[PDB]
Amino acid sequence: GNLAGIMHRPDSEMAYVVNEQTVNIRLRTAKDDIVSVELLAGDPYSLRSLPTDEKFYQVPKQMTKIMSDGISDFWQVTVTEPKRRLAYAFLVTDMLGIQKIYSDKGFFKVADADLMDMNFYFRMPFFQTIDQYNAPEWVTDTVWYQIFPERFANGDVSNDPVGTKPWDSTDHPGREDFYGGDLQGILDHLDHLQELGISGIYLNPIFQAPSNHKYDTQDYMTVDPHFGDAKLFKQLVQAAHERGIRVMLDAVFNHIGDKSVQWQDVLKNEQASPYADWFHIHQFPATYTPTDNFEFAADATYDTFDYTPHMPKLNTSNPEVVDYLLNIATYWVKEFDIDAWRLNVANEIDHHFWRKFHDAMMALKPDFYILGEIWHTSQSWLVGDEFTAVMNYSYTGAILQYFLENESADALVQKMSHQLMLYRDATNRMMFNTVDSHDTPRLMTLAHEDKQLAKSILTFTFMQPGVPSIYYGTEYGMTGENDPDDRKPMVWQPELQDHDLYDFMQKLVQVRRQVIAKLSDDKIIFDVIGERQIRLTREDNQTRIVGVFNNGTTDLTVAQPTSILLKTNQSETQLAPNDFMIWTEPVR
Amino acid sequence: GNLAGIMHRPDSEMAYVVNEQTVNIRLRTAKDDIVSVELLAGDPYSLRSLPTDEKFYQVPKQMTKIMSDGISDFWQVTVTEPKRRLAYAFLVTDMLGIQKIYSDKGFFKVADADLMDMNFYFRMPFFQTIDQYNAPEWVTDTVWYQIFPERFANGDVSNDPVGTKPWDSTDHPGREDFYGGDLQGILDHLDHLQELGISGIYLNPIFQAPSNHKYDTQDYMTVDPHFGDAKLFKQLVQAAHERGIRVMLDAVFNHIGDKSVQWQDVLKNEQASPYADWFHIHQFPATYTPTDNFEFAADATYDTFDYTPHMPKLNTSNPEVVDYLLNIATYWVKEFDIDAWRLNVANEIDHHFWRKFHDAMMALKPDFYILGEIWHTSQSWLVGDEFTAVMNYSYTGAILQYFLENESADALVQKMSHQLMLYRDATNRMMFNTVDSHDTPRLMTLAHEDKQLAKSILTFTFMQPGVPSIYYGTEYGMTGENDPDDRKPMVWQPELQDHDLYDFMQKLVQVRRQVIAKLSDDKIIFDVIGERQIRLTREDNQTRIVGVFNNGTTDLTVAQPTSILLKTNQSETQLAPNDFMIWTEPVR
Ligand SMILES: OC[C@H]1O[C@H](O[C@H]2[C@H](O)[C@@H](O)[C@@H](O)O[C@@H]2CO)[C@H](O)[C@@H](O)[C@@H]1O
Ligand SMILES: OC[C@H]1O[C@H](O[C@H]2[C@H](O)[C@@H](O)[C@@H](O)O[C@@H]2CO)[C@H](O)[C@@H](O)[C@@H]1O
Ligand SMILES: [Ca+2]
Ligand SMILES: [Ca+2]
Repeated sequence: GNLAGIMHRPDSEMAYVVNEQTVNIRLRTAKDDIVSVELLAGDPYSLRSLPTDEKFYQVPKQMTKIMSDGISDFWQVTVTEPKRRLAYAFLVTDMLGIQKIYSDKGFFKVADADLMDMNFYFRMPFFQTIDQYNAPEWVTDTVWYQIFPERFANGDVSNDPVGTKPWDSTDHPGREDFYGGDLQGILDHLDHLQELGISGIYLNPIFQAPSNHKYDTQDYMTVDPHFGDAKLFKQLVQAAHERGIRVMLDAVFNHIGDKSVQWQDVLKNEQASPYADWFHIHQFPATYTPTDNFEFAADATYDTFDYTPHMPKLNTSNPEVVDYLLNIATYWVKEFDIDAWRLNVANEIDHHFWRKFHDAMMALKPDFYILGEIWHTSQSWLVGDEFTAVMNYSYTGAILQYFLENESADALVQKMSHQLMLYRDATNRMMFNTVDSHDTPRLMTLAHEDKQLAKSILTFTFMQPGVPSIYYGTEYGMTGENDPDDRKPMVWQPELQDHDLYDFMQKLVQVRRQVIAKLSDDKIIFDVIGERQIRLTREDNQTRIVGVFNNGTTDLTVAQPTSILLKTNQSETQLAPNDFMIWTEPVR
Repeated sequence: GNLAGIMHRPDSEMAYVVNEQTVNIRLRTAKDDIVSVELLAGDPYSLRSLPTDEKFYQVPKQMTKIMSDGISDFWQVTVTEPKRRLAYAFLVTDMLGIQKIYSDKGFFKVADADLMDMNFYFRMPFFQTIDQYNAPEWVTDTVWYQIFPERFANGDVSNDPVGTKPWDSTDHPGREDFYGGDLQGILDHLDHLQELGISGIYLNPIFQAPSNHKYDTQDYMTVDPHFGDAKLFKQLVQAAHERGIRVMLDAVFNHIGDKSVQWQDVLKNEQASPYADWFHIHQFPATYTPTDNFEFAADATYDTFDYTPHMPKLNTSNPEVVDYLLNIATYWVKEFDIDAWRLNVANEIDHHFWRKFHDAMMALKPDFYILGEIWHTSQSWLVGDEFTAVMNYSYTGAILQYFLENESADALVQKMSHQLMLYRDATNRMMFNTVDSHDTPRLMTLAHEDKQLAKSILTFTFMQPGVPSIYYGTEYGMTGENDPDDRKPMVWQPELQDHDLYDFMQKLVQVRRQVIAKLSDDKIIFDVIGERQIRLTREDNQTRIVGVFNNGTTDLTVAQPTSILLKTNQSETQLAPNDFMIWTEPVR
């Protein structure tokens, strides 16, 4: 009995409200150390207040071992209680047959447990739906497409910045290059987006900013003049909505650009500036020593994003900053009807501000989607009062490491199970899955131009619980290393486009939207069936979707499925190295 | 290497902000499984952005094993970072000499760790003081006195309820008895309170309510007429403040009494009532089947506290209820200058309301003290955005179980260490310690009238990090079983008072306020020196307070201290069973 490996944290992802009378409860144990876990649960007041001789601890509820991360096992159970008050404890039995009760009071023999004392148990005191996590349903049926607007399509040469280069997808872009992409180009290629089958557009920042990336905001209340104007953006949003495509914008609230009005005021008036307290200035005047790298300063007298002097950090604890940012976030939603906000460097802004932001957005749109850009563990931002989800960088990163390196299938399945057990079930369905972006090398480059490997990575990711996204140009096999090489002008020429990959992407998106998205309360199972061989199963009460991935150096034979949805090998039974097959079957 | 017993939860009690540039970080391991833990910590951006060859992971920080609960060991370290951004990982070495790195990515050999990737580490993204827990300093120097107003002192026979019984401390009170205690009696005995040395008064509810306990509120905006009026309560608060005594009131917001205006409106107008949505009514009309027990109904059509039909539960998610309760809480503080709120059944009210309540109170008084009445684990209410502390029922309950039963000293020390490791350090100093109350048997009754045992329990509790409280009459040795027997009229007669215990209580309070309260950032150590023998040490840089408690069946000899503060045996070296000795010594 590895008692040190057993843990339950109440009022957490291990004990949360699903609906008015229902809760989900989890227990962590040491891997393969516990053979069974039962839950003793009921109304805490029923023990001594009800005249009945029956007590809730006399009818245990069996828990199911749902996941394992190589170190711990994870058990779960769902409990319904009409009184909406729950006290609970765990009955754990290990390999040697040693059984103990685990409660808020610790570990006991069942004979020594004070089961009649309501304060012996862990507690969910009252099922508070106002405190619970809620997931917007529409996100479940979405496949996103990420657009870096400067490089997607130039629909208007008239607004091009000075020195705009000729549109060349084969170019290796420089850090300060401009190609002239704008909102009119996105409006022009909405038909390509709809033919691909995507139902959501994620835009990198489009607010006035001097750079090609626009993360150094100059004015949050105005669309960049090179990109277009307010009327054109409203037209774009309405056309997207007409095509059944939702819109998500990028909010850069952790820092502002140095060319912004507030910062220039700070540079002119120093401490006498009204915006001095909008920033984190250690010493006046706000200064820094320039270096050869434009994005690096070693001795700035003010806090900044990374070590770049051009992005002074905003003081989100200042009430004036709070009001300003909330007004911006409310303005874009209320005036242009956007569907989601993507929060840049969301982890470096305080929870207090995010709580206010969540309240404002939900007061505007109850089904709003708040996505946080965080690379590490975000349990504190996904309780239900702040973000809906975060970018699932660790999940897709583990997937990429498995497919590109020679790691065992067990390692990948353990990493994915750890990730899933970090959060609530619905939160897991809201996580944002992308294999590359404007900050990482392109998938085709990562796969060393191995198309089959890229198809396998994309299919494996699209089968995951989170919502998938396609970085612009992935559907045509665009290559590139890290930024700025991952921001090449979009390949609009047919001679340079991979049409086979585009056809495959259309089929993959169709499988995601017509099959995996229509599963009802599906369960996910990871099975390691051999060295670098994985069987993924998503299963609801009526239908089951199975995908087998052969990433070994040998052929793999499977029983012939009756209805194959997607496969790369011509055979219906044999899988060569890097092949995969997806099929569907009724539950029996 | 028991890897399953090792856990760090970021942005928790295991990783929190102490001040603008300082954080505390904890690690849990399996007991006696890990021989050492180092912390690798630094600015996450410094790894690849600074041109230096020096990296923060090359200079580890040693962690100290601070606590152990019999199952796990708890290590802690304090880290200062001028950039106010922290990435960190743990270097753990077990009994066999196996060393591994533990990060947000899992467990690795140091050779296989991607130490140059900032996303490999756990993260405190930016030190947010607006999100941090703050403890009001004055609480550290307080010793509370809890008054059940109906039974403390009758200062006015004119306001006595009908059928008020003659004041008799030897009576066994009935559930619906009245003795006539009021606010004028508290005003009359403030001198007794000041002579005892207490600096805080905790009052049970004084708002208009029909019962002797007043937890079935009729009107929150008015002092009960039997108790007094607004002018008398203002006089009481100002006299207490004049004597250096703070005032804490009892807020019963989870439920309202059935004689209240809102409930009577619901009983008259049913669903047409404007207050229908202020409650949790499952079926109209709101009804129940009466039983022989006035406080029990098996089939009420509305949610209530416990199973009593007279306390319908308030719907704290309704904005009108939120506004009403916030107005009440603001009114008593702003108009009468009370110093603290004690929140009745605080766990059954949602976090959203408590966040609003905290914000309102702190906007009124930055040093306000919010105490939650919760019997189980309250990690979710003590993050710093809701309560300051909770009633420390589990801690004092473990102490009582040790002193009254024959449990080993190891068990008590493990329970106390588990409790301390559940929360932040400052939170531990804010917890409210009382050995009995109006809901539990009196200490003298629990000790079977063994005065020495009661003195030992009280001294041991007063040496703990939390703030101590004295239930009225404890200083005179009042007896009684559970409520209503624990609510006997206060013993004002000298022939029935234990003067020896009163003298001892004065000395104990003086030791707490003049010595233990003046320790600066003191450290607490539990040492088991023998079967049922405990050495408690509180130690700052300059002074150290030691207390030895002999709870065995044999004599214990100690070296003669130079400055004894408190002892029960006449010898300065020998401790007989149930004896204890407290002394002080300089740190060397
Ligand atoms: O000038 C620094 C940096 O700014 C942008 O980087 C973004 C990044 O793209 C976002 O995903 C997030 O991590 O915040 C960063 C700062 O806002 C540019 O994209 C990048 O090229 C540039 O170096
Ligand atoms: O009528 C039920 C009950 O009401 C009060 O109990 C309080 C208790 O004293 C508080 O500490 C807290 O737990 O909430 C309870 C309900 O407000 C009376 O004190 C008790 O005698 C009575 O039975
Ligand atoms: Ca253009
Ligand atoms: Ca009276």
